[PDB]
Amino acid sequence: PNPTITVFERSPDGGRGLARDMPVRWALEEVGQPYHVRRLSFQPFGQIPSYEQGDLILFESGAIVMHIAQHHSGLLPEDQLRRARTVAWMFAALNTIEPSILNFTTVWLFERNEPWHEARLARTKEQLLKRLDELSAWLGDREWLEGSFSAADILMICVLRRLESSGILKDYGNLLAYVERGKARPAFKRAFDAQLAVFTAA
Amino acid sequence: KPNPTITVFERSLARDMPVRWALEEVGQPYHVRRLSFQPFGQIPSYEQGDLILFESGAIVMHIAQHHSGLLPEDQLRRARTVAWMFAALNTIEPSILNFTTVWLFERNEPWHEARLARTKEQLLKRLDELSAWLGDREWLEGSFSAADILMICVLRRLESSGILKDYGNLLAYVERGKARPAFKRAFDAQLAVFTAA
Repeated sequence: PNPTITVFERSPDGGRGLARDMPVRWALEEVGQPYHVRRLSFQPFGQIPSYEQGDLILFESGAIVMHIAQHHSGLLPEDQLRRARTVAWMFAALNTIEPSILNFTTVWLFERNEPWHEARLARTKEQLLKRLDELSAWLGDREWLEGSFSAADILMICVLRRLESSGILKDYGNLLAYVERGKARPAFKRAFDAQLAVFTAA
Repeated sequence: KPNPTITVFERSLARDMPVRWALEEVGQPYHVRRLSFQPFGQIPSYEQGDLILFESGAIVMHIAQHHSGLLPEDQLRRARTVAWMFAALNTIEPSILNFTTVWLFERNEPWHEARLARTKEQLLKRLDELSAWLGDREWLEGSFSAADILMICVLRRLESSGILKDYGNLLAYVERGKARPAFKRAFDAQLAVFTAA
C-alpha cells in the first residue's frame, strides 16, 4: 500500500526544512509516491523519521532514502558500476561531510556560553573547510555528484543546507550553486511546502 | 569477476578492517596496495575492474550484495540491515569519534575536563540505546550480517577507553564477533602489513 512517515508536529528548525525528514520527503516527491504523514510529540534511537509500509518499519534517513531509491525509478542508476558509486556518495554525505558540519554548527549556533568558545570554533571550522575544499574540488564544474540526479544528491544537498545559517557556503561558488540547483527542483519545493505547512498548522 | 584490490597505509582499528573482515567472511581473495603521503584522502580504496570505491560502508555494501551471507534475502530483513549499517557509521560512530579525540588527542588543551564530560554523556546515551535494542540477542538483527561487521569495528575503538565494561551485553557482542574465524583471518592479514614496514 502507501508509505507512512513520521515528522515532529513542532520543528526545531521552525519551518526551514532542516530536520532529517526533509531528505525522506524530497525522495518520495522525486519518485512521485503518495505518502501519509503522522505528527509526533515526546526506532532504537527514538528519532524521526520513521518509515512504515505494511510490516516493514525503517529508521535512519540514509536507509529510508535507500529503500525508496531501489524500489522506484529515478534516484539510482541501472548500471551496477554507477549504482555502487552512488551508494558511496550516500555514505560520504552522512558519515564524512555531515559530522564535520555538525561539530562546527553546534559550536557556532549554541556554544557561545562556553569559556574557550573562540578556540574550539576555529578548530572545527578548520576541519570543515578541508572537507568542503575536497568536496568542491571533486564537484568542480559538474551539475550533480555523479552523472544524473541521484539519492546521493538529496542527502548531500540536505546535509549542506545545515550550513546556510552560518553563511560558510558563500566562499564555495560551485557548492552554493549546487545546493540552489537542488532547491530549484519542483520535488524539493513540494517537500518544502508540505514541511512548512506542518509548521503553520501548529 | 576479477579479484578486488584494497589500499591501506602503513600507519595505524583502521578503516580497512571492516572491509578485510567482509572479504574474509564472504571468501573473496584480494590484493593489498600500500601507500604513504577517494576525493577525501581516506583508506580504503576498493578497485575491481572499472569500479573504484570509497567509504567503508559503501565498500562493505557492495561486497555484501553480490556475494552470500552478509545480507538477508528477504527485502524487509535486508532494508533493516541497511538501517543498522547506517546507524553504525552516522549515529554511533561520531559519538565515539568525538569522545576519543578529546580522550586522546586533546589532553594539552585547557578545555579538557569540560569537553570530555560532555562527549562522554552523549556517548553513554547512545550506548544506552544500543544496549536496550540489543538486549539478550546474539546479533543486531537476526543472523550475523554486514551491520554487525560495521558496528563491532566501530565499537572496538572504545577498547582503549574501557567504557564498554558497564555494558555487559555490548562487551560480549564485540567478543562474539571477534571469536568468528573470518575476523581472526582478517586480523592477521592486517597484521601482516603492520610487520612488513
